Amino acid sequence: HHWGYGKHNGPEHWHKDFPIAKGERQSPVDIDTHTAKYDPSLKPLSVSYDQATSLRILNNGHAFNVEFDDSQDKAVLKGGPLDGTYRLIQFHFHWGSLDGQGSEHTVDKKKYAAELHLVHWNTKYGDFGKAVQQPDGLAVLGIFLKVGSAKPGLQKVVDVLDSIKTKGKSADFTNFDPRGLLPESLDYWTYPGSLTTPPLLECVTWIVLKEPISVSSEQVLKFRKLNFNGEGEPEELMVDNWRPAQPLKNRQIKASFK
Ligand SMILES: COc1ccc(C[C@@]2(O)NC(=S)NC2=O)c(OC)c1
Ligand code: NA
Ligand code: NA
Ligand SMILES: [Zn+2]
Repeated sequence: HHWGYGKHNGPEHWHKDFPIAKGERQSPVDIDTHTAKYDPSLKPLSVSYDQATSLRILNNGHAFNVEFDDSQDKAVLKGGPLDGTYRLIQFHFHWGSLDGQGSEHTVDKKKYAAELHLVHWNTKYGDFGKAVQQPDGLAVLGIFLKVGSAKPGLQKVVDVLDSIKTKGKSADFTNFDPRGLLPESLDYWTYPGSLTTPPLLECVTWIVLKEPISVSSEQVLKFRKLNFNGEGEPEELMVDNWRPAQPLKNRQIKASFK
């Protein structure tokens, strides 16, 4: 598989190798704020990241992943729409070539400059590979980024990017606190969906925060200096690594807030 984001291998082509691309619960989606309904059944959301143990940062040719130690319940997501306990495994971003695009989810068709995905897996399935085979295997916390003031807690990430410019490069990335990437409010929208890249598995409960975080133009500029290519290959800047909104089909988006 040679999928990517270009004219020749991008989202419009993915269905040929991954027919689920045209499935019934694909992500991302547009969040129509007028039609999303408040749900009183949602329990309070619990983001418990005090004991998170970051390990490494990896350019995988599609994004960069900050990976965590998930060999025990160190950083977990619970509550909201979720039954049981979901362990943080990694986070990554999707972003644009320009400040007016880059997010995967949209809000009333508005695109943000970037979107953060904090990936968690349901511990009842024992390991991540088993969890992605289940309809309730993953919970992804999605956070929008807008350009304005710098986000202090993002700067350690920005500053290591020079060391992982190209596909396959990694760097030690210990002692990073993901709490510094969250907005003040945990108000959210939730719906059942999918991974947003191949293999496009329909295994995700999406929890998308309403409040964006602000990052500086200089911060997002540094994301845009990354490369899709490997070392020694022609330079292809890592920009516009987002999938557009997909059909909602037979789903409702629930709001946690009145
Ligand atoms: C086989 O397991 C995979 C494969 C790819 C992704 C990445 C991604 O498709 N999904 C989200 S979230 N954004 C993405 O880019 C993944 O994420 C948990 C899990
Ligand atoms: Na809730
Ligand atoms: Na399903
Ligand atoms: Zn993602």
